Amino acid sequence: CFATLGATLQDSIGKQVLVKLRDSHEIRGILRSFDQHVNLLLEDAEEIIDGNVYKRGTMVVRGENVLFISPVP
Amino acid sequence: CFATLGATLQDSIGKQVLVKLRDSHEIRGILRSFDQHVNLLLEDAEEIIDGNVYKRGTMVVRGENVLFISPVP
Amino acid sequence: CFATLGATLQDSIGKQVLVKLRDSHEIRGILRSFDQHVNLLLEDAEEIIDGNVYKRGTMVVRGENVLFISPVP
Amino acid sequence: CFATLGATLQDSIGKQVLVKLRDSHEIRGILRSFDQHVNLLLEDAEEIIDGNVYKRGTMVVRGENVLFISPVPG
Amino acid sequence: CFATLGATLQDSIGKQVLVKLRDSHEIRGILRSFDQHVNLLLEDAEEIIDGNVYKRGTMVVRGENVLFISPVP
Amino acid sequence: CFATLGATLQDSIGKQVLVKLRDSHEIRGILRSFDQHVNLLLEDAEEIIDGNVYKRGTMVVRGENVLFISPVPG
Amino acid sequence: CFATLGATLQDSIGKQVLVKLRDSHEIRGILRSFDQHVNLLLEDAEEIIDGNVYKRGTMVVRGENVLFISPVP
Ligand SMILES: O=c1ccn([C@@H]2O[C@H](CO)[C@@H](O)[C@H]2O)c(=O)[nH]1
Ligand SMILES: O=c1ccn([C@@H]2O[C@H](CO)[C@@H](O)[C@H]2O)c(=O)[nH]1
Ligand SMILES: O=c1ccn([C@@H]2O[C@H](CO)[C@@H](O)[C@H]2O)c(=O)[nH]1
Ligand SMILES: O=c1ccn([C@@H]2O[C@H](CO)[C@@H](O)[C@H]2O)c(=O)[nH]1
Ligand SMILES: O=c1ccn([C@@H]2O[C@H](CO)[C@@H](O)[C@H]2O)c(=O)[nH]1
Ligand SMILES: O=c1ccn([C@@H]2O[C@H](CO)[C@@H](O)[C@H]2O)c(=O)[nH]1
Ligand SMILES: O=c1ccn([C@@H]2O[C@H](CO)[C@@H](O)[C@H]2O)c(=O)[nH]1
Repeated sequence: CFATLGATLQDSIGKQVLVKLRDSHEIRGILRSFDQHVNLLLEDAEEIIDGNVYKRGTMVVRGENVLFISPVP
Repeated sequence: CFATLGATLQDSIGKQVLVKLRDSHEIRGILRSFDQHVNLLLEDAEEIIDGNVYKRGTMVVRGENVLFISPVP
Repeated sequence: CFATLGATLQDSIGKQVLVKLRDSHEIRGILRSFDQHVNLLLEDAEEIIDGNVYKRGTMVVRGENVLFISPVP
Repeated sequence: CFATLGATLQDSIGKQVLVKLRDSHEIRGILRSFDQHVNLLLEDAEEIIDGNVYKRGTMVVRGENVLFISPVPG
Repeated sequence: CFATLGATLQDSIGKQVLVKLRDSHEIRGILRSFDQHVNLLLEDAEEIIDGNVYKRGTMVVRGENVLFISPVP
Repeated sequence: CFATLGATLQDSIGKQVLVKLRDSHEIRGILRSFDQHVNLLLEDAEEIIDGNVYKRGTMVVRGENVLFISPVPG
Repeated sequence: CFATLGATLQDSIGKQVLVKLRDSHEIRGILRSFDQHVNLLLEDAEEIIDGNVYKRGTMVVRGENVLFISPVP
């Protein structure tokens, strides 16, 4: 009787997640924190660009451009 | 005497749906939860990219970037 | 002495309509329901992509990306 | 002492207008109705795509994605 | 002790201006009216597209897509 | 104990600034005025298009499409 | 029991940060200030365009077009 998206992100704290953003951006990282707007705090994050992988470390991601968030299987 | 879009989504719970997003993204998965902004929780989700299928598993999709959702026939 | 766009959509219930969206999407389907934000419920819908036609069936379309809706003559 | 954009649209009722939208869309038709958000109802509308004309008839256009509306001189 | 953007546009009434919009649109015309949202009423307007010049005459432009407005020297 | 972005802009009045906008636009001009929404008034402005400079003069820029503002060094 | 994104940014004051924006813009600089909307004040900022570095100095970045902010490791 309530949406479970929030419960899902809470369950993802500490897990690696795949995040895709507007303008064809693809990021992977450990989800450490997030808010109701889907703004995210990732650690050990990395960008995947045309097969290249660039480690970034800590990353704050604005929710407005997030397409989806998926815990890596 | 009321729009039936929400009713359609409720009826799609547990069914596979095709979801297209901004920037030509195409995703398929089992609809498990959603809210009034069309934010979605999908299970057994996959992206269709250039004819290939990438399995992702659990996926939270932001409604703001959703173009359409269609239960797979 | 009032805009007649809503009356036009009401009159299009049950008719086939052409809908184009942001990012060059073109869809055709039977309009079954809609709301004041132009969110739409289509049945027997199909996507037209580069000459290809993909049948989808039931489709919920977010009005925010809708460019136009035109009852098929 | 007030903007006249609204009066211009009122004056275009019944006239053909050229309308361009986001993502390079170009449409023409007779303006039959409009609101303050620039949502439009066109009759005898047609899309101009790569120099070719596609007749659509009645068309509801969302103002959110309109760039400009220009009554056709004629 | 106040922003002077509004004053500038007021001073441009009756002048020819260059207006550039989202998606690479470039327009020239005489500014006849405007509002606080930068919506514009132009007369004797023309579009400049890849070297082509198409005369349009009267044009109502939505401020939301305006990039800049520059009265022509 | 407060953001200093507005103070930076205030300090930029009279200086030439580089402004880049959505859709790859690059502009330069003297910052003369601005508001809390980052709408800008530029004088002696110019666009840089494909390496070439096009002088425009006075220009009103909408903050919504602004990516960044940077006073030109030296 | 609260999101830690804001605290991450506070901790990054005086640090080198990598910032990516809409339309494929990539910027590097020292974070000097910021607000709740992710508008940023950067110093010794530079743009990375096609693999080359363009030094810009002081830069105010609008949060609305920011994709992510990542403190350089
Ligand atoms: O698209 C999304 C993804 C996640 N959530 C989270 O799920 C809860 C829904 O009420 C919120 O706390 C929020 O953090 C949303 O609301 N929307
Ligand atoms: O595009 C859509 C899909 C669904 N709904 C339904 O309408 C309510 C909108 O807030 C929600 O509860 C949802 O079920 C919409 O309005 N728009
Ligand atoms: O694009 C549209 C279509 C319809 N409506 C309104 O929604 C109602 C639908 O019956 C009408 O009264 C009409 O004013 C809009 O505001 N915008
Ligand atoms: O871009 C435009 C075009 C027209 N109007 C007119 O101004 C009024 C604003 O509420 C409406 O009645 C409408 O006709 C605008 O405000 N903005
Ligand atoms: O950057 C801008 C552009 C326009 N305006 C509004 O547009 C009108 C321009 O003369 C003014 O009344 C003002 O309210 C602004 O506030 N900021
Ligand atoms: O991007 C910006 C620029 C300025 N300001 C604030 O808005 C006021 C404009 O005069 C200033 O005091 C400043 O703190 C912002 O919030 N964001
Ligand atoms: O993405 C972000 C980054 C920071 N903040 C908050 O906005 C304030 C800016 O000073 C901080 O206290 C911080 O908690 C957010 O809400 N979202």
